[PDB]
Amino acid sequence: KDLIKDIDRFVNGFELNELEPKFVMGFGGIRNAVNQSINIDKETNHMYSTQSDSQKPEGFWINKLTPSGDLISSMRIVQGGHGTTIGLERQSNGEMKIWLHHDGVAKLLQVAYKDNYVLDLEEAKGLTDYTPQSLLNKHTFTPLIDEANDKLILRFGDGTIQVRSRADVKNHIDNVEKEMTIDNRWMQGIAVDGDDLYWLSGNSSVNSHVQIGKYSLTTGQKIYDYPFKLSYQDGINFPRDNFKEPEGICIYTNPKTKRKSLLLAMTNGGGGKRFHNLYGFFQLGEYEHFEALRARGSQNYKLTKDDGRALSIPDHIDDLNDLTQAGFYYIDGGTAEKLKNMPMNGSKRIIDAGCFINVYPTTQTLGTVQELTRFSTGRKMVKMVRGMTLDVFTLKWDYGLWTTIKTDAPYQEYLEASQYNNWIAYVTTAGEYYITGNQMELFRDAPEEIKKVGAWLRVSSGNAVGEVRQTLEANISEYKEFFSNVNAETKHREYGWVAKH
Amino acid sequence: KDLIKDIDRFVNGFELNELEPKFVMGFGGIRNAVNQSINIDKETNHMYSTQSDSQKPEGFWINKLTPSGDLISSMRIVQGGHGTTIGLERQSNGEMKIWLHHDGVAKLLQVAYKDNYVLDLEEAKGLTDYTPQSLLNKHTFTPLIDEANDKLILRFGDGTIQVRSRADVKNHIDNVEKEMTIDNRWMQGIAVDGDDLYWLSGNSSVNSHVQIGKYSLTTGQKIYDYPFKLSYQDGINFPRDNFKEPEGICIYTNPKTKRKSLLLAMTNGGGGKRFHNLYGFFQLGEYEHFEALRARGSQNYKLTKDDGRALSIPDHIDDLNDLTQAGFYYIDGGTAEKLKNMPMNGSKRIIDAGCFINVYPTTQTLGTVQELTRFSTGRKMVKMVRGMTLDVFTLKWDYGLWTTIKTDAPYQEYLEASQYNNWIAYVTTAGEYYITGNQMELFRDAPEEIKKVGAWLRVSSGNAVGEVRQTLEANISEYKEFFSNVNAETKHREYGWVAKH
Amino acid sequence: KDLIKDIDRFVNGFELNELEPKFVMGFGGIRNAVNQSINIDKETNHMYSTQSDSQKPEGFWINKLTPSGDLISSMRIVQGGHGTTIGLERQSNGEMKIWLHHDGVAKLLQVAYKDNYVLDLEEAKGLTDYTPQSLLNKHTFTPLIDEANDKLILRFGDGTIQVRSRADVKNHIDNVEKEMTIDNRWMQGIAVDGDDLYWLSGNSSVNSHVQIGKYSLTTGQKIYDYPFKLSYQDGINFPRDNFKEPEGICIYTNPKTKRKSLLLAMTNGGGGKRFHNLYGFFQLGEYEHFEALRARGSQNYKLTKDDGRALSIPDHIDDLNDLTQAGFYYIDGGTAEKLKNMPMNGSKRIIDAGCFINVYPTTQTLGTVQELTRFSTGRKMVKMVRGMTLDVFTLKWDYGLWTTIKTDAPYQEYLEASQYNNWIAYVTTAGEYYITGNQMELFRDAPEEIKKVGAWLRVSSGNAVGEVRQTLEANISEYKEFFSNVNAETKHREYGWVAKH
Repeated sequence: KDLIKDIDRFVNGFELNELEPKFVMGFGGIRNAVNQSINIDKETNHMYSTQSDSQKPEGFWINKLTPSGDLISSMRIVQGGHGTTIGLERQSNGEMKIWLHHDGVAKLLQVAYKDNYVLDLEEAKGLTDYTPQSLLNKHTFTPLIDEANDKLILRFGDGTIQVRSRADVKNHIDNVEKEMTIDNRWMQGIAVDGDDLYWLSGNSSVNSHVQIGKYSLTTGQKIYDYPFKLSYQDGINFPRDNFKEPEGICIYTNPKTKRKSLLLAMTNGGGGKRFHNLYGFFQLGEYEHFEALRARGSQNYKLTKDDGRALSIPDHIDDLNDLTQAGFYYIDGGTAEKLKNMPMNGSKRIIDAGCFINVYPTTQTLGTVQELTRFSTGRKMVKMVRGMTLDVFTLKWDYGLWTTIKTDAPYQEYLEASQYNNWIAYVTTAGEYYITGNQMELFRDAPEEIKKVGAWLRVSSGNAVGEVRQTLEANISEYKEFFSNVNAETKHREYGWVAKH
Repeated sequence: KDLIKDIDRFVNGFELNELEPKFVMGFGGIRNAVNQSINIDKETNHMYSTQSDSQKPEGFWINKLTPSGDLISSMRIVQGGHGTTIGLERQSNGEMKIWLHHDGVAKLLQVAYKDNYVLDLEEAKGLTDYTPQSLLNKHTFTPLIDEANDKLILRFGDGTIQVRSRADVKNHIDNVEKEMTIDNRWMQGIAVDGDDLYWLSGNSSVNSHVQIGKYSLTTGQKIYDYPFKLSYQDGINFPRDNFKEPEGICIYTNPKTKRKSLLLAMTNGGGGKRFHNLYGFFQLGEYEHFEALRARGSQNYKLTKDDGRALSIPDHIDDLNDLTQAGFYYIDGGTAEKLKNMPMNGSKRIIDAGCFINVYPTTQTLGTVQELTRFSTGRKMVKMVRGMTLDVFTLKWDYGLWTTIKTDAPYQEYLEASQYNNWIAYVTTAGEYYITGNQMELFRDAPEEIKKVGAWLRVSSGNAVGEVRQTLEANISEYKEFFSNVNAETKHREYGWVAKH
Repeated sequence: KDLIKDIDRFVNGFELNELEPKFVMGFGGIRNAVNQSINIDKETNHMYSTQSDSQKPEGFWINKLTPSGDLISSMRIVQGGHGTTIGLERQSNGEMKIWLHHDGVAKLLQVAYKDNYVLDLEEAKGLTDYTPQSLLNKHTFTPLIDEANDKLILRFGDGTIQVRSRADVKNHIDNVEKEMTIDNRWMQGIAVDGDDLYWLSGNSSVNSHVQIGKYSLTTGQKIYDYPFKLSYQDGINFPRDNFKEPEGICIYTNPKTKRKSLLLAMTNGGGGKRFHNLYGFFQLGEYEHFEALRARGSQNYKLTKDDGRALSIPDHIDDLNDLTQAGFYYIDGGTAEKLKNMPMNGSKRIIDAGCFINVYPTTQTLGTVQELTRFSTGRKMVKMVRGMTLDVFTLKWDYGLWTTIKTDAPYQEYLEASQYNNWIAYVTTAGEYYITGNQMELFRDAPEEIKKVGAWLRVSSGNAVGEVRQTLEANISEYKEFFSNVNAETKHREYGWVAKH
């Protein structure tokens, strides 16, 4: 007897104060401001939210969102009021209509939603009024809808709840089917599911607990108050910037399983940095409905380690040519010293330290780019990129030449003659380097005129025959500059240094 | 009596038309083309798909995939046909064999899977034939496997379904154990689980509903047709580029829980942009098996806000030195004006607008790079990077010098003399700037020869003693260029401007 | 009778060897080393791990982690020993205390956790000793806590398990409530839940199976051994770099649902590349508790396709101005040829190949940057960026000018005169190009002095009046260089080429 009454409660129960709140997904909105309301369109899985527009007579935005919380479009109700609650009613032709109270014209409206559209005041005046006959000159309410029973509920400032038939209001029929009274801490959201009414309250402080009160529309009295703690960025009651404001609730009934969820919108983050997170209370198995919706819009390919560390290259990779899989990698100096096919300037390995390797998300045919960033703190950071493509018939790779992204720091890119076999001609990678007087003496192809003094070395891009022009500018108080062409591959110098001075 | 028959159905039922389809994960494939089939290797959690090769006599690719849908390797069956279905049979030594019909040689084959391998026609001719004796000169079928019962099923073009024992076919035994007939809308997939046969149909149009027909192998007749709608990128029946083609099904039996799932492959996206998404119908609790597999391969560290906005820096961060946590951030102009340790050119804050801050996914020892991008629309975008490392013994950070990534726009990088205390020597960050005639008059260290005319200022990289060379090129119709070295830190000028003309 | 005993087992059972291990999330740690232990703080959802410090007398780190595995802070116990197990005890004021055995001072300690703090030896000597009276000169144990029953358990090297009351130890009361003996393969973790004791074993090899032994504290004997296989990066027993070491276990009791989970920490990856992954065994419905915690810290906005391919632009996008949604995109050469508002140098489309398009994660007001990377393998890669902002009142976009990131390769950026209507003045984008002798003859505004010979073309940044200076350096063995200003927009040349030689 009892074991079944326990299993049925756990499997089929939907008593709010017995359910655990769980994070569902984040969601957006056009405004850099807190959220206000949240609603689900059960026929599409679209989400709709409202936000203030922050204007002299307050208006609000309506945001149309993907099932994963991304912004599709927004609609502004100029001087429409706070937009505390709205009601969704999808029409037969697939167009969405929004039940809202336009405070500017003092009318209950059923507006057609339009993508990235501004509903100015002059248009709102010409729209059809659906305000009930008994509610003229009494415009202190906002509407919401009970989808399961097709009810249009009106919430009044003084705390009056009016349950009406949506079809009745659409047909200009004034009939109040149910009326109850709701009553430091003020209203943050309201949702109605049949006989059950839910009342969200709590302020943004970390010290203010979030609470949902459950009421019965037949009895008219409170069943219970349900305080609860949510897990934020850093855990329970540790939200980013110590801000956690409740911003609306809605009941969702799964069209297929007919089982229920109560969704809760929270805004976290500090001033000018607000972002919105959806939480929920679920019957057994219903969290998966929204997890799948989140997963569809999530990043499902791993770009970094789960703790924010860059990926490490597999142990079996001993050749940069084989690191063709997209991701953000890092290799330490030891690995950079041994990997095959690293960028060279003759005998010198250009990347002579640890290195970030950004392998681009690939083309549709698995082509990609390797972007290397030499990781040092005492020298400039070198950035180089090369591309590569895969032949889908031979399954062999073709690797392109290296492009250098120009970088410079207030410290020298020092050239040690011995590392280049004492050949300036080895340096054919574009960029600016410095040769000290001591090293100039050791370079075999240094210009005699400045054999014992330092100079900046500048290397140009290639010409049509694969040659690059090297320029030496003497680091002295008089103008002395030389140039000479070098073949980038063979390092053969075309002619001796030519003086410009 | 009834409450238990309801709980048991919900907990232990696996009736297809009572189950909700849920997105599972995306998955890849070597070809830039639609998917064709999908199968699970229960002993490894590997997935296998097939794709056309798009060649004159059609061949197909076999893709070996990770449990999270990433591509491990592929195998091409040159002129093997469409590859509509295949059968997986993992051998004892851990090698995978693929049951497939090679249309080019007109033989049912059991081929060893090889990574990134091309099975050309000459090799396929020397492979062992497993075509049943009664099926020679009748090669209009493809094979599939029922893992739970070790059956090898053959699907014929005319709609004949032949259920055979896999071991029998391997032993060259011709015995048809069961045969039934399946019968605008054509076949997109077939899966067999014991007595239950599933038949997938539907075309790529948004107006064509996806449907799975359930049949009984003992009765031979249809039990029911099950049409359903899937939730795509933007919700129910809103797939990217209005393309949603069904591309195969398979039944999965959990080796541990022995509970079942029916997985469904869809291809979305437009021409040349196809991508594949896995959906599923699950017994209670079985979705978690595949969610964990997706999660293992997903990006589990937050790089951006959930709606695509960049991260905001925490309110407690008032110093760039403290923003060492990986992620893609943005700070507005106000924050950029106040943050400590922002890049300077003397008294001038280089980033004089909003700024993107890319904090690299870190090294294994939590070293990282901060890449700043000044966000403007009327001026060029400045990009600068610096590195930093953490001492694991003292838990103190060491910050490196700033590297400038060279950027230029068809508009000037304007120098206002007052912002640099009227010292050109303050500008020691490498790059090109412009000084108007009016501002040259206000700079104290301007060259007298061009005191009243504008000029481009070019600042080089450092030399060995921390000095940088400034170059001024007069913006006039005659050649006038000067240079002078400046110490990057102290802004001390080594000597007066030296004319090159 | 039996159908209920089956449902109750499946719904309410927590028998370890009947549960499936599932990946939960990855987690970090300050050290580049394997993990050692894992524990949950049920009052915050924080996680705590330990790692060796790899020093001459071994110490260990304590890592405080977010519910999604990110590193909050770490605390080093200098010469504290191996840190094999620890016990969490959260105090009333919200501060965390750690039960640990400090091998350096040979004392059982209850240390206050401090963020990024080094507990040196001199401080550890002045801390209060909680070692039981009967355990002096017998310091071969580490502590752990059974949260549900407030027990402090001591594990000894010889295999002795001592169950004590935590409050007793805090009050310096020496009372052993339960003692049992546990007994190639050694201990990797231990967790106690009431009467149940769990013993983790197995080494890092792929050929060494992970195993948890379940014991009863009342009987003192083993109930059963439970070997199991985990799914790693590439599937079951396919971990990265063939390394899979078990690194601790803990029992978690959900404070709300009172249902249980057994969590297991694994370290994967090769030497110097270790990373940690959390697995778990769950009662029905309890996996969702940790999935929501992972999801809160995951990347929930899609930057790439699920297989690592870059995003494709929607078919309805025929204008770069409309690609304002964040993400990493790629367009092929055909699409780059047709898209409106691509970068131009007069009549020439600069991006004359496939192109990666990085649309930055947006500002709080949906401003973003488009970073283009021309994808070629035989030519240099061009990188250009522009910004754009959205007017929240008009919902119209403002697009900024293009910035060029300087790039160069050892091959030429070839200029074909016909593509620029035979006007060098068309090339106003900053950078270095090459004009062959043949093409110089075809350019109408080439300098006569070098009409028949090649030259590098260098284009500067703009000045105050929107003009850019073009420089031509003759590719000959004698010094010949010219300059001339051109208006970037109208391509009007201000004056003829001015010789520097």
